[PDB]
Amino acid sequence: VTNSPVVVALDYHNRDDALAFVDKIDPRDCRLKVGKEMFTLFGPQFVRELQQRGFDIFLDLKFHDIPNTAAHAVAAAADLGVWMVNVHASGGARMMTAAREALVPFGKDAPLLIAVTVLTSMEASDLVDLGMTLSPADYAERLAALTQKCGLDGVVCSAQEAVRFKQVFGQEFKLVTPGIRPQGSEAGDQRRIMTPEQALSAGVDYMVIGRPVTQSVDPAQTLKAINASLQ
Amino acid sequence: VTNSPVVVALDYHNRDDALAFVDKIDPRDCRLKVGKEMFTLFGPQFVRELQQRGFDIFLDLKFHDIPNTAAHAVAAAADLGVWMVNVHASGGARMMTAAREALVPFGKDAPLLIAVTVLTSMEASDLVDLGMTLSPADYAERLAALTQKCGLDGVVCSAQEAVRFKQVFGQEFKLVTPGIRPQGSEAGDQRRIMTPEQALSAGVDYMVIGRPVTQSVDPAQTLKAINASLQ
Ligand SMILES: O=c1cc(O)n([C@@H]2O[C@H](COP(=O)(O)O)[C@@H](O)[C@H]2O)c(=O)[nH]1
Ligand SMILES: O=c1cc(O)n([C@@H]2O[C@H](COP(=O)(O)O)[C@@H](O)[C@H]2O)c(=O)[nH]1
Repeated sequence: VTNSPVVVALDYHNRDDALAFVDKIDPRDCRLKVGKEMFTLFGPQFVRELQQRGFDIFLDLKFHDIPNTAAHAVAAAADLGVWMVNVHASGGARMMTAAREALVPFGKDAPLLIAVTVLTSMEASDLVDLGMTLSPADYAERLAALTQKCGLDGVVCSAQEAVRFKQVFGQEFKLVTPGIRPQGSEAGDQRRIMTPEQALSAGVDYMVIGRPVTQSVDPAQTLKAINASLQ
Repeated sequence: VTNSPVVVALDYHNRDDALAFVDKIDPRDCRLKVGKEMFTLFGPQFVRELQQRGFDIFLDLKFHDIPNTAAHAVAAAADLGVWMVNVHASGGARMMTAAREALVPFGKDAPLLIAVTVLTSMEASDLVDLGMTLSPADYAERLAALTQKCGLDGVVCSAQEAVRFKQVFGQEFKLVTPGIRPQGSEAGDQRRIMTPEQALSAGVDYMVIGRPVTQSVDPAQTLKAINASLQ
């Protein structure tokens, strides 16, 4: 077990490149998050390796399918032994409930089930291209509510909602926030940003730091940095 | 190369169970579609096996992330060599365009890039739980349009839209339709259904048959059946 609310997004296009970074750090420092890129490349096999080293993995595949598929997928993750698994709230109540149930069979060994609300890389200007008149914060909340109702453990959103949410949903409903840029840090496709500091402020349970840590010379260092920074 | 517009959804929770079915059939008969369930279990390794046997694989992971992730993911698929790859239209223009571009580097060897519009397992009653006042067919079309604009090759929808679409988008914009129940066939979580026949009618380019073929004694048979049926 670690204490940092930090989950580092391992988004490398090379296994070694990534395993390099991993060896430099240690569980106690943070949790790891494998996602679409790295999973499409090394499958659950790579997840076993990261687990062999003791870390808690967050399989970030944001399942968004028909109820049947969702549930099967979630359980395949529950089989991998992962710490936490992803699902898209935009996929509907039926689907979410389906996922939840698929986990009862694993009970206490079930990973944490969380649903992605609105992606941090979006602004009302993007939701507009879709028949969306609402707004990031607004919309994300509706999804979050539906996610609550279905019995999921938490939701995924920008730290810029971690207050209105933590508010309306309580310290129970866990919040995981990505799009964490620590000042004078390139944003990129990221939008609803915030820094480690102000993030920990809103009350976020965990935060996902991607490039800031991985696209910085001597990343191991930047991690220790960001940690202390959060104390 | 095969001729059937059929892609069988390989959604088995066991590698052998699945490889059994596969050996019974042959490329010429249909194309295979690996998705969340089976991929979360056997990774791209299993995709190589299906390809080793000569079939065309459709990696159905419905990527729905931040633009950066999407593009990286898509390319990881382009590396696997898959025939066709998935992406969620609900993920926005920026994201889609990001994916498209990530493929230019592979040129002629690039898999087909298609975006999922509205999942076949949904009805206006489900879209309602979200701030959606529109309707299946309606909404799916908006997404499809945005997908067209971004330069993607096709879209994924119910065969019950393959006409208004094939209409508004032309024989160019490829259509792939799942939720195919051949009369007196259990629907399940499926909703906007249609039969192989009426599907081929609307003009769908490819169709995804899941359980009808896999949850039927002697499936190999049911495939040959459904094929002839479509002639
Ligand atoms: O809303 C979300 C949900 C995510 O999972 N993510 C993920 O967080 C990761 C890290 O992004 P970054 O390098 O910009 O910190 C990526 O894997 C991305 O897909 C995100 O950026 N926004
Ligand atoms: O809109 C969609 C998109 C899909 O990929 N699918 C997929 O098609 C597959 C087969 O479903 P079925 O067994 O009901 O024919 C599943 O892998 C499912 O996720 C779907 O059912 N509806």
